[PDB]
Amino acid sequence: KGKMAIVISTLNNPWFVVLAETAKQRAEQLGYEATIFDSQNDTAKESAHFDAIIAAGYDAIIFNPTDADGSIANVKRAKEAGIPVFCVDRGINARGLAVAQIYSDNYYGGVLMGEYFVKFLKEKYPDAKEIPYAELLGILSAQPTWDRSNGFHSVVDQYPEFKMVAQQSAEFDRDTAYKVTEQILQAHPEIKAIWCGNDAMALGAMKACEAAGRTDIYIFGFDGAEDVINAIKEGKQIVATIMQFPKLMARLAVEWADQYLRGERSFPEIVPVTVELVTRENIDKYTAYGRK
Ligand SMILES: O[C@@H]1[C@H](O)[C@H](O)CO[C@H]1O
Repeated sequence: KGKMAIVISTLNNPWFVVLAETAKQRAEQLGYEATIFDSQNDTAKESAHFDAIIAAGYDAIIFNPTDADGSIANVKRAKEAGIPVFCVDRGINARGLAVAQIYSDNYYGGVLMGEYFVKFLKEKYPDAKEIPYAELLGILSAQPTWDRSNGFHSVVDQYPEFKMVAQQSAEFDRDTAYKVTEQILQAHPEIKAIWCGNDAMALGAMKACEAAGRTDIYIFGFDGAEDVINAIKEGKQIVATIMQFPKLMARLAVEWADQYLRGERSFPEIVPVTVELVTRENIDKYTAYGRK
């Protein structure tokens, strides 16, 4: 057997709880001990985890980086120590240092949502000369933040009726998104929609919109997390999200670490995992964190 370290960006995100626990469970099912290390969105805490993990002689690391550039020195240190690293959900801007990186096709998720954003909103406001909107960005040091925003804009920018009047990071965080949205609503009451880089931000934005009596603002998220599935299902003002498949990601990452540890050496360096569009029209095909 042996032991696997599961190092996660933060556990203050329902989606990362699922990702981390699927990995831990899969490691255990394959006969490893496994420990989850919560970095709390802090690259310094992540580095302390990597020190401790190296000292404890862990056999493999399942890694979700706080910073696509800054987390590289942690990976390098594990590698020097002979500990293979498998990235899950976020990648690093390197190569060779991770055996494999498995994460979603986040650009394509952005494109899927940009399309539905345009479609849903032109349908609600066919004659409007401007449809003003706001974007909540994820954590700026996370690859998915930009992949999703870039992909979204690749579509929505082609439709100049849509005017992005505010753009700000809410750190992939619900309470942060609440405060940020509360400030955005004061400064730009004309917005008719909010596109958010993850579901936690969608939920914070919704709470803020509801508090101001602004239940007319259509909110668009990303992840397929429990309370966003629920919101969409209950007919609330979050009308869509992009389903990711953390259970698949986590499972592959652990299985490959096991396979690596008995000599398997051909894994691809980058594996994109597909995503799907969730709407009011198809919500019944989905549950929290996956299909059914
Ligand atoms: O893919 C994940 C999820 O969107 C999470 O909610 C924030 O971190 C991203 O890397």
